[PDB]
Amino acid sequence: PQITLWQRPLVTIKIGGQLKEALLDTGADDTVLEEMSLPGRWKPKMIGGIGGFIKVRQYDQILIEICGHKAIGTVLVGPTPVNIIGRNLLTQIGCTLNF
Amino acid sequence: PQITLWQRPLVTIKIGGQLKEALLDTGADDTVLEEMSLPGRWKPKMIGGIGGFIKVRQYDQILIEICGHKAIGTVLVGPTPVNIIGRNLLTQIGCTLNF
Ligand SMILES: COc1ccc(S(=O)(=O)N(CC(C)C)C[C@@H](O)[C@H](Cc2ccc(F)cc2)NC(=O)O[C@H]2CCO[C@H]3OCC[C@H]32)cc1
Repeated sequence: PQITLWQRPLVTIKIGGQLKEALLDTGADDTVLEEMSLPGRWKPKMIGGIGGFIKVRQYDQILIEICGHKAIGTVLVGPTPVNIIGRNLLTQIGCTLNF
Repeated sequence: PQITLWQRPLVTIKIGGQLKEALLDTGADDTVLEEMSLPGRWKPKMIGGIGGFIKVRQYDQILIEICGHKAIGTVLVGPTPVNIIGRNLLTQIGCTLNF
């Protein structure tokens, strides 16, 4: 699909058997999801944004279906205010910016 | 231009007579620039991101040339770690997401 930006670019994702809404975020290097139950091992990490830093759990090789496109990669889980699909996954679904 | 997302989508902007680099950020509602000297009057504001909130100065009706495209609108100035072009200006230069 082609998505204009008059509204937030939200998509429906399926991850860990659950359905969520997430922002397609070209400004985010990594993918960061609100607290949720994800299976398996993880490593603690700290990531920085506009207001400071948050502690997240880093999960590798996680499968996500983003608007019907499958991708596998790192997903950070923690106290983000919004679910964010970052560039590590946007590249896998072939997402580009155009103007 | 079409921009893929294997690297940060940075562009050159001209604002208030100065040249800067800024991130095209579909995840950002508003445009937020690192501390810089802008001429006009302003209004204090607070904005929230992944790690909390920052205090910014709001400047309205600011002209920005973004990769050679002109736009006029609200620019926030304050302690953001990176210059962000948000959707309020991305729409004016016709920027879209495609996958
Ligand atoms: C290494 O991996 C990372 C992955 C993500 C982030 S990051 O902090 O999330 N960030 C990076 C920016 C600062 C370069 C992505 C950005 O898109 C963010 C995404 C987001 C959206 C909504 C939120 F509530 C919180 C975060 N935008 C945002 O801070 O927005 C503020 C200001 C603009 O205007 C408004 O827009 C919405 C809120 C206001 C860092 C590292």
